[PDB]
Amino acid sequence: ALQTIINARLPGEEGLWQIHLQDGKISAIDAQSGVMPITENSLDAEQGLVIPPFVEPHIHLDTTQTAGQPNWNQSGTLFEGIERWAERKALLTHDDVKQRAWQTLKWQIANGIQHVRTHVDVSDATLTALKAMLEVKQEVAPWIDLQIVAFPQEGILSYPNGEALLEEALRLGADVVGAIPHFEFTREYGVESLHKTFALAQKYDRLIDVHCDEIDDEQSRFVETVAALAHHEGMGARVTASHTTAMHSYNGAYTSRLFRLLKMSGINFVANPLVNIHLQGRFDTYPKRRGITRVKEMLESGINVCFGHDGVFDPWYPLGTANMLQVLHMGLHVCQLMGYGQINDGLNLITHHSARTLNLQDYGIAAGNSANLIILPAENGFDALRRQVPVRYSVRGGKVIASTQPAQTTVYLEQPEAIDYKR
Amino acid sequence: ALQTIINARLPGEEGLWQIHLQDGKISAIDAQSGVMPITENSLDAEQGLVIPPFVEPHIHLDTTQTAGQPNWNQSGTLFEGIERWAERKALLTHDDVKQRAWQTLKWQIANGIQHVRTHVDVSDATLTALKAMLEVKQEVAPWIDLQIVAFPQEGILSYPNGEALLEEALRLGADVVGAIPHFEFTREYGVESLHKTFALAQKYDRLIDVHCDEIDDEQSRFVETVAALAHHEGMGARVTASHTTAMHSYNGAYTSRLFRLLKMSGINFVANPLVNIHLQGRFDTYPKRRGITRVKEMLESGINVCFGHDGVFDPWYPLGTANMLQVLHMGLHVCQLMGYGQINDGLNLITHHSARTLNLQDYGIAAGNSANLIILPAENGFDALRRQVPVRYSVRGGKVIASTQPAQTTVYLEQPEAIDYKR
Ligand SMILES: O=C1NC=C(F)[C@H](O)N1
Ligand SMILES: O=C1NC=C(F)[C@H](O)N1
Ligand SMILES: [Fe+3]
Ligand SMILES: [Fe+3]
Repeated sequence: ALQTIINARLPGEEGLWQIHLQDGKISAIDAQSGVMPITENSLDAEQGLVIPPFVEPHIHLDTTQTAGQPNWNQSGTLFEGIERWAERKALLTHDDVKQRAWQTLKWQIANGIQHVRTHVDVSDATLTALKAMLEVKQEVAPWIDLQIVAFPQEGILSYPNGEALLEEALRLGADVVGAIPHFEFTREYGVESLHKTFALAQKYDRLIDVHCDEIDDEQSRFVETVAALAHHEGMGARVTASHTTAMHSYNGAYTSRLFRLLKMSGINFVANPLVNIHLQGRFDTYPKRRGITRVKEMLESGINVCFGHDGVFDPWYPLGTANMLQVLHMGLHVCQLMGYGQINDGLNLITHHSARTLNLQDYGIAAGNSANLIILPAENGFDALRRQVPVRYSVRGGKVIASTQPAQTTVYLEQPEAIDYKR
Repeated sequence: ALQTIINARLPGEEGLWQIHLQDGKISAIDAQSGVMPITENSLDAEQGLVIPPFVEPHIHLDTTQTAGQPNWNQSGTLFEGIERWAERKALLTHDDVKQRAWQTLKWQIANGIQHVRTHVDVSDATLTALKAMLEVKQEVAPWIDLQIVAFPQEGILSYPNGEALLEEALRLGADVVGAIPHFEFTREYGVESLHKTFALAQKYDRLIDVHCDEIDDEQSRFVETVAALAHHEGMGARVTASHTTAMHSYNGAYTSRLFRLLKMSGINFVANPLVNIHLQGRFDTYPKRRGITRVKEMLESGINVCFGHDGVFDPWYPLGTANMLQVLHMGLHVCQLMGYGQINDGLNLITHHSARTLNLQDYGIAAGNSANLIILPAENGFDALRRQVPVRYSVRGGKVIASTQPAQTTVYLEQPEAIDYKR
């Protein structure tokens, strides 16, 4: 088995590094003063970048691969998407869900993703998708640590037996309690639904991840209740507010007041660039707002924010290959995080910040941690992002679980020339 | 030499097709009723998509690869970009320009791009970059047909000897007359500069491509003068309005009135998604406008619109590998052209529509045309876009000028499995 990763570059560090492995864990990390020779049991990073695994903090594996079934989301809105999904949800079968979830999970393994948080719609008395996903979680465990969010897609108080079904999902083993306050019939139901969500999370000792204010409504401020309840309960690390796209439309004075609470609360934020740019701004004519939450300001304020893919060929998103560098690319452009350092540091949005969002306890290139790491054939985050590089090797427990032999491009000029798009 | 392209899918057509080649041209195109066997002199498209070459209708090869030299565009605005470029322009040398232009051109050849329109800043008494680019045009001719736009970056009337230098550039051989009305000191200089641009285009029988209303100013309406002058002169096919980002901010009533003229005029439009999403909206706080011109409405109205990359690692854009499918991906998201058919038809925005913008006379998979075509390892435009596929083969004059052996990804589950991200 592998004993060392050599010739590795690490974000924020100068030079090359060697990562020693023992019993499936990282035993030590030592700097190199030059290039080390390869040998059996040594995986050569070849002066590429070594980082802990990519993370998918927000995806819907129960809906993945169902776009157009039985109908397409014509308007490209969150609301029609939920209606189209309702039609598909009525046709779910156990094997259907497992097969589609596994198809996307394999793309994720290929893309160096070893941690995934999937929401699963539990506004369904049969809990068909949840039962299937709980089996998938066990089956995929050797390659991906899958967290399941009990997501009451049609509301907690606004759907028949919504609260009972949400609790049933937790009793069956869901890892995270979800909610969707802006979809509840009234603002009061929205606020009350959050009190119920927090009570369930404390009763069962589970994490929280709310689909929060995913709407271009400047009056949708459920995020302040999520943050205040987390602060009151002293549980910010365990709480996440997904989307918060309404924040894109808030006035600046309220946002400034709010940011103090967001920081004090310690809660996490997920932005979903590919889906947000598509679903938000649909009620504007021109000009049209971008609709992504205030990622740049969160980073400047030290508030933990990260990026998810959200949908992969489903009612809310017709594209995708479950590639986090592609998600990152979209987010950096739409959020205008286009300075060299902002782009280079972008990898944090799909690695460390996402691990914090998932409350991971064994993550990072550090002595004592499990030997879970990936190798990118690039010099730094900027280079990896610019060239949209594949994952050369994905290592888990000290063993290679995925590898990509890069494409080879040649142009035939006066003489053949290899093109790698580098400078 | 190659005699046939077999097993080809064609956009908008059912089944498979065979493209017969003779003397560097396409002699005939015949439908197949099944898969044809390979043989020597036959290039097998392997049921992939065959299309005429990708086109780059708007790039700046004189500024490519200079981002951060001598300083970075900190604000990420058009205006600071021009100031940073001015600093770099003072340091230009003949060989400097040729080397950087050739580096990006090689990436373009690798990416199946056989037609490129580069703007070159002629607000420079020495015309250093233009002289270098005229040599590059001749040198790259076997692989790319390069058009050069004499672009008066600092204005025609607002820069010393601007008009004389613009005309000098045409006398030296520039193919297209440029302008930048919104950067002129006054609205009157802007309008007058367009009369001068059209007079020069008619005097020298050249095309026109104006950097038009690239500003989030609802009062920047130079596009109506570009279209009206083209209509008056009966030369719409030879005229292009690049950017028109101000159109994103116009009221709908004026836009409706304007669209009648745009259609009647027959002029072309270029949108530059990667750069527009980055440079536009920089003066907004929140919400923030997207800033791309009205691409969706132009398509619905039958107005020719297409996409350019604009910058590749320069003062206005820190990223890029000169990849048109990546440009297309950004445009489809920001413009909300996310319906299945809209995405599938997206290839037109980087092939046929761009060829029309460049007034190309030998373009398309048709009998009698030069055998210039590329093969994408994908089933249709949607698939090519979703998976961001490379160009498997680029053929020019019936000869292969570029090829890419695709990457090979494997996941090691209970058994090794190849992953191609297809369904
Ligand atoms: O409520 C939602 N359901 C599914 C989505 F993809 C979107 O994140 N929002
Ligand atoms: O005026 C401009 N110069 C260069 C650019 F990249 C931008 O297209 N606009
Ligand atoms: Fe979601
Ligand atoms: Fe330009």
